[PDB]
Amino acid sequence: HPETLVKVKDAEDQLGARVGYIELDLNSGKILESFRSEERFPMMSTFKVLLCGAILSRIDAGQEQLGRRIHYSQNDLVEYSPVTEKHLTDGMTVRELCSAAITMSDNTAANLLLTTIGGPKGLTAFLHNMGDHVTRLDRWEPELNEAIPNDERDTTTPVAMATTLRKLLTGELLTPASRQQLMDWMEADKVAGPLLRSVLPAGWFIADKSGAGERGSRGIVAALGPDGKPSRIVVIYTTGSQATMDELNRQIAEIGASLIKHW
Repeated sequence: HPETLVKVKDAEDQLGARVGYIELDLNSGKILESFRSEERFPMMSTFKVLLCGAILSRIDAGQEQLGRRIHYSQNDLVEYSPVTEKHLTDGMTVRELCSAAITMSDNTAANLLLTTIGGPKGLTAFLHNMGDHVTRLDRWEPELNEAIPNDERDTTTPVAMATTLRKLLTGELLTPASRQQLMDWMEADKVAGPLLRSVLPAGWFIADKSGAGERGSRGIVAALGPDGKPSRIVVIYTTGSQATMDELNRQIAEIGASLIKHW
């Protein structure tokens, strides 16, 4: 609805920073609304959804198993590894690592998963193969959150992310089992409290992943809908703002509140 686009521009202007928005029909793939949906933005932690999509894809093809255990050391640990720092001795399974990466945004977990598919370039290669020639990852956690102006590295567009995400949750991309798992992981997101979740009415379904980064970078990808079923995908990114984290959260939550209000 046009009134949501008004609030999107409001967030842009107030934030003093590019905001990127798209809303996509989960059923048809039809673009419902958009604003800067073809401009590149830092993917932030939102890339971890795509990462685990690639991983579930290797499982489907019998080149990986959900239950495979991986061991690592202290030296692999990077900033913000709430789950992985608690398993240096026992290791974690690929399932536990995707759960850590998606539901807890665990950084070292994301890196361990990435090593399995051949690094950032391997996730980029995977994405190419599934028909996304726009989204790219180039660096590892935490460096991929840097958001250097004009730097295309580690970016996607709202349209690319939305359509790739829609392809992973409802397409020929993954087996139904793998789709449901990715969805279930996103539904179990624990670290997007302040965003879309803050304004979501009781009874509504949400499966999401948020990110933050340097230079005021902030974003969220979500499958959401009323009556306990997702019917839409929403992608929001912003980069460049010098507003507070609270203000960034708030602007995104207000965009959510408009999209809910004008559903």
